[PDB]
Amino acid sequence: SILHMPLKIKDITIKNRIMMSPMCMYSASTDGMPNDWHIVHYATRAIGGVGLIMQEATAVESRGRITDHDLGIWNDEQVKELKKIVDICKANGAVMGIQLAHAGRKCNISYEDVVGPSPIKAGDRYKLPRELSVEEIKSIVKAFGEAAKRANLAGYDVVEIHAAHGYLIHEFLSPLSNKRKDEYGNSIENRARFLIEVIDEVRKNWPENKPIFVRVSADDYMEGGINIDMMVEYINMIKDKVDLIDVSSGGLLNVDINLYPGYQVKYAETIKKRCNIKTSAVGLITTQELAEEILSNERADLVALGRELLRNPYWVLHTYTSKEDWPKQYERAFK
Amino acid sequence: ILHMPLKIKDITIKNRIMMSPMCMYSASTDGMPNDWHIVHYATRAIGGVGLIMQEATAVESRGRITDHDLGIWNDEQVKELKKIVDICKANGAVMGIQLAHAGRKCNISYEDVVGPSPIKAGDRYKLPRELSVEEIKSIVKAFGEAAKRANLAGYDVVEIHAAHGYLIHEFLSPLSNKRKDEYGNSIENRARFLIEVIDEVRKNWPENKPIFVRVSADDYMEGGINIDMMVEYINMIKDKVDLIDVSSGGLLNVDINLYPGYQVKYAETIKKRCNIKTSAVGLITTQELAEEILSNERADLVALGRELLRNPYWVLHTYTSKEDWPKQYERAFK
Amino acid sequence: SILHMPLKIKDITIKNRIMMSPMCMYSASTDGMPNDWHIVHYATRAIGGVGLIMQEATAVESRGRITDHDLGIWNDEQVKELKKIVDICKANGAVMGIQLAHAGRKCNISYEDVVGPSPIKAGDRYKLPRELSVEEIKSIVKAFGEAAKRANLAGYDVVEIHAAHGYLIHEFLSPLSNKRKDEYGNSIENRARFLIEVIDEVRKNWPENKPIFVRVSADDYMEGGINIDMMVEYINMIKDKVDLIDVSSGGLLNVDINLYPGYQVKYAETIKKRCNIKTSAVGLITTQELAEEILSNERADLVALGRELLRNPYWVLHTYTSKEDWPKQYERAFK
Amino acid sequence: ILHMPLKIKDITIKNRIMMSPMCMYSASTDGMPNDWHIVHYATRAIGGVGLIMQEATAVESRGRITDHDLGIWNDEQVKELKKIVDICKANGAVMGIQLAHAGRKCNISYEDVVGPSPIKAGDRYKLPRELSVEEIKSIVKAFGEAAKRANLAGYDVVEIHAAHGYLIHEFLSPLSNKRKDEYGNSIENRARFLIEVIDEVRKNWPENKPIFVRVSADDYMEGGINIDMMVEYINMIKDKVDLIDVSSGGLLNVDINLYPGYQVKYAETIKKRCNIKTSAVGLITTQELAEEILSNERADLVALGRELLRNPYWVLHTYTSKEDWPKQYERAFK
Ligand SMILES: Cc1cc2nc3c(=O)[nH]c(=O)nc-3n(C[C@H](O)[C@H](O)[C@H](O)COP(=O)(O)O)c2cc1C
Ligand SMILES: Cc1cc2nc3c(=O)[nH]c(=O)nc-3n(C[C@H](O)[C@H](O)[C@H](O)COP(=O)(O)O)c2cc1C
Ligand SMILES: Cc1cc2nc3c(=O)[nH]c(=O)nc-3n(C[C@H](O)[C@H](O)[C@H](O)COP(=O)(O)O)c2cc1C
Ligand SMILES: Cc1cc2nc3c(=O)[nH]c(=O)nc-3n(C[C@H](O)[C@H](O)[C@H](O)COP(=O)(O)O)c2cc1C
Repeated sequence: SILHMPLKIKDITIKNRIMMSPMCMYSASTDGMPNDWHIVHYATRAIGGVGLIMQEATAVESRGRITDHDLGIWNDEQVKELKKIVDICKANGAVMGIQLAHAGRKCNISYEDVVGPSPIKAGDRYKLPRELSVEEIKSIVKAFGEAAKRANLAGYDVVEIHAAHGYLIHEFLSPLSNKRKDEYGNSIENRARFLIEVIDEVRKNWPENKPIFVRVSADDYMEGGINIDMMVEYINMIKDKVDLIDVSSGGLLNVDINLYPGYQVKYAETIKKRCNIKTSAVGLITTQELAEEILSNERADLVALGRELLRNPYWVLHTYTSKEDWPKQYERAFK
Repeated sequence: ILHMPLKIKDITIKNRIMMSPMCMYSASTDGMPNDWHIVHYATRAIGGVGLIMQEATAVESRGRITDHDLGIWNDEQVKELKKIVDICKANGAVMGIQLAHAGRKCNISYEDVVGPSPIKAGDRYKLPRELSVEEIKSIVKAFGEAAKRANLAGYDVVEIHAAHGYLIHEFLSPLSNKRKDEYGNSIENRARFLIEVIDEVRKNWPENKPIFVRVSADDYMEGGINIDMMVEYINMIKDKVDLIDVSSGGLLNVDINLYPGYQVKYAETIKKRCNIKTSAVGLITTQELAEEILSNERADLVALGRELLRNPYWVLHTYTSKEDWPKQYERAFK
Repeated sequence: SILHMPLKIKDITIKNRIMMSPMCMYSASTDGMPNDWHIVHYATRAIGGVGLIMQEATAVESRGRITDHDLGIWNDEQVKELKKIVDICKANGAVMGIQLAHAGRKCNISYEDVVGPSPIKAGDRYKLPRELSVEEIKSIVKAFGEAAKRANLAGYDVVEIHAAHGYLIHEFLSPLSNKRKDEYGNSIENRARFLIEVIDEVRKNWPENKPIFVRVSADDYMEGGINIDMMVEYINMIKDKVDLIDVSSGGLLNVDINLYPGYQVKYAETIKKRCNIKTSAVGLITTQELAEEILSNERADLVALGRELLRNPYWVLHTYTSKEDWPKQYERAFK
Repeated sequence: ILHMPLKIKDITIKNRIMMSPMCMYSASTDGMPNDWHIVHYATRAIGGVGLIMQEATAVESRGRITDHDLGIWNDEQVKELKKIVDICKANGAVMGIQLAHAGRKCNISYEDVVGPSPIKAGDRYKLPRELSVEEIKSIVKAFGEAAKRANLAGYDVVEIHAAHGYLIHEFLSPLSNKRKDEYGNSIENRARFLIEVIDEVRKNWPENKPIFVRVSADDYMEGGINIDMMVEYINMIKDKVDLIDVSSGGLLNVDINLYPGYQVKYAETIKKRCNIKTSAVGLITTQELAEEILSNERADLVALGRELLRNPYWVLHTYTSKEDWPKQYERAFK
């Protein structure tokens, strides 16, 4: 299958075109530490043949968590435990990525110091974020840098910056959530400033021969918000510094979105073609047939699976046509 | 979108699935259908297909591919073809007919094999006799007569077969059309035969019933049809027809990279650049891919060929309530 | 597959071990005539590779219909129409069977002459049946004989006598519905008398070289009714005169039955072994896997599929391992 | 019945699916498990398996099949095996261990290979030393010590591997047991080793935890074990053990007709003739067949081997509500 073709990014070779999409498991301690549940969860998909396993949103600071059972990477105790996930996944043949995250105004922890670019709620049930000063923005940029340094020490192959799903970076990017009148707002180049700064600081702390991905929401589905043309502008500002755009949509504010298989694929194809950068497609993809169409029609370079890999962790194994492709221990099960 | 109706002129198709035309090579040498064809098509109507497109049906006996093809070249064929129409409509499908002429790909040894230019389609083929302008006009008349017969048989939709290397395709492609008269040697002249066929069909087909055209959007060869050229042709005809059934290949032997949805980009390009309805076909087998194609607006209909041969009740399996099933089979709903 | 092995019964060779279980389509005229709907319905499963197609319950008298949209074979005019179904199925490679039926007290037609062995309703919604006289029983016996003569003229390969599902013959067989004190009731030999007479009359009118099947209900699931021991006794009385027992259960009176895949298979195996007769198994079998287990473990000689063949008419084709096994017209579709 | 609990002594299995024991050939030469085993078994616990039976675990180093097998012949292996037990129980499964001794089928060329009679398992195998009565006593002791260790590790169920051509099966079969002492000749004598092992395991295994025994109910060879012989053996042990895990073959190479449920008739026969619980195994892959076996009362448990290797969440796929899934995966219910 075309799904089985390796993809080389910098010095990292992904053995096939399937990525496990980052999915929060809400299973960490309030200290943000992974446990044996995480280790088995990720190892299972590495055994299952996934080319690139993207770890769930991992907070760069405690107020950057979505919930108080999220993983974090703000200290060295977390690194020692995250290293266990990395080691077992790579031992079992996967490339290991980490999604560095900051929930911003969508932090749902009742007692946290919730922050954002502008004092506007994400929805009725959320807290009003306090407006970051330029000095505080600098400190969060530094936090993404330190997190990337820690991720390198844990042994991750790939780092992904979470700039999507209505979280902190997305809030700076959208005119609907960013009403600032300083150097971080108004003009498109100013709205991009925080993302650009984060990518720059991550590069200072991440080996030049390892890939950097960025996950984006390519559409807010609202007048005045991000749309595909606006996202193309942003990607053109950063594409010389990053390796692949992980293409998603939505999340800034509640909107009724038409859901169907491949509902985000046109965004992935548009970014790939107009920006000439690698992309990954994600969103209600469950069949080998659709994954093959996406890759063969050059709509994306990687196909990411989320919920399908929750219920069907050996999905990739099922696609193999020879028993020699299976884990040696399971080759008697090839059918 | 899969279960959403599509109205085209006065005809409403109840869902977006079309049974792609597929030759069954089961007729007599007289081109008459039999019980085999009746059951074959009825089965997919029972299976819930929205639009059943009958296999290539020859407008002249020399326009057959084989001597077991269906024909509509004479009035005697109408009463037999009517049996197919009646049973499919009774069982809930819209019925279409693909009007066809095999041209230089006619594989009947004893027939009068014709084409635009005296060039073989391949080694095993007969050299075609080069058509005169008078003979071209006779073939155009034959398409018109076929459309009149189709209307009398009760078909809802007529598709002109302009693809797969057969007669009309042969006029369209520079690789097979070396004519230097009004039917060759410029893009407008190469489209002339198709345009004249469409015009004559329109004179013999009710204005409130749709006309589809199936095209090959790529010859996969330097010098031949490519997507840009097909866009030019579709722009010439789009005010006179209702939907472009998008396919590819057939003119000359070529290697083509095959994968699910390998002709879908052609269907999307035509739909967008020409602002016309299109149908997509080729190695689509899953509800998932069909839904993505329709919902990302890459086509207006999804055609299934081989999947409906092996899995005739494919549409029924997509329904979420027993009330959508044939009443007789209600107790089998999952 | 073992499913693919032929079975010869008398002069008739069934090409595989799959039977389409008889299923009423309630699509006939009030005159009991089939139409194009029946012809397509049965031909589809012949095209689908079914070895033996058993036509739905076909009434031997108009008062023996379940509904007034049932097929009939009570007059010579029905023959030439039924012959259309026979001819198309055989042309497409199937052996064609007909189930000769008489609804007895379960006749649901309000205006019909509803008859039974004893004046006891099948349930609250049914008509009180008229108690048959010995002379009337003789006429119904004659009707089955005339039906078998008609079936032979239509060209059916196999006749099945419907002695199950709470209908007329079953009513004579069960002590719960047969309270007669004449030669047709009040001992096991007397309760079998009607079935035996029907079989003898059918044989008088059915060529010796064509099989006779009998469908039975092997359990009433009620104290005092038929159970497997009683059915073994009945089959022992008829085994020298019939070729295969099509094994079912229930139908006499409303009862809660525990339903699951193969819930009637034990009865088919028990009759097969205890009576040394061929049997067919039916009931909630949908997978090639279960069908193969049944045949390979010698629990039955034929596997009957009902509802599965309604939803999945080409089930048998899907089991084939080669394109040349498929109808020639569909060979390009082999996957 | 599939989702119905089964209580055996004080142990409640939440459903009727057992992961059949399957060697992974991934341990150290010291018989130690590693993170590979922990993930392997944990995955099927997450997958909803009721009873996970750990692969053949050797009660002596010379009782391994290969030098990458798990061992339980020393106290140091206990702490490591406990990691498997703990994670499987935490994730909702009952944990079993198959206690094993390969006998003449030990495939370690340098090991002290032993059997009841000096006869090779095949040309590639080492000639086994014929066990003395005193050495037999010591192996019985080794099974007892293994069970004590298993209890310490926290296993819920112990299974004695008396099948597949290994040590106990070798005593059981006239084809492999040519002894003329108290452990050979008569049926009672051939059963003596198995009976002594069971007694010793019970001395070392809490009275409120169950003991299973896996058997080969047929050698498929004249003069070997057949179902009638196995029924007599089971009748000898049924008052001491809780369930018979029914398999076949393994003593010598033989051709066996393979199909779904090919060992199910052995399971049913033992269950009916001996009035003991049984488990069925062998080419069962569908929910449909598993349900038929359980509901027709042919066995009490259904064991899946190769199906759980390729499809570890098989049980989850049988659930009808999202609440039956691990909380973390609820959004993936379909
Ligand atoms: C339980 C769950 C947790 C998720 N957590 C994350 C996350 O940590 N980061 C992220 O970028 N997206 C997250 N998402 C979104 C998925 O990565 C994915 O983009 C989305 O579910 C669409 O793909 P799918 O249809 O294959 O599941 C999550 C989705 C689910 C269902
Ligand atoms: C047996 C067979 C007969 C065909 N006959 C026709 C035909 O009469 N007219 C036509 O336009 N295409 C014909 N084709 C092409 C199909 O309509 C269809 O476009 C092609 O098979 C790709 O779709 P699929 O992958 O769903 O089968 C035929 C294909 C097959 C396999
Ligand atoms: C619509 C329908 C009609 C039926 N008609 C008959 C019938 O005419 N004669 C008969 O013996 N059983 C009849 N039955 C029962 C089936 O033949 C079959 O025995 C039963 O449905 C169990 O098999 P299945 O689970 O494969 O459907 C009918 C069942 C259905 C669902
Ligand atoms: C890789 C592999 C390892 C096995 N190891 C064992 C074992 O340790 N103990 C045992 O009793 N059977 C063993 N067997 C047999 C299985 O437990 C099971 O009985 C057999 O594979 C048939 O069931 P299945 O068709 O569900 O796999 C093994 C089978 C395989 C394929």
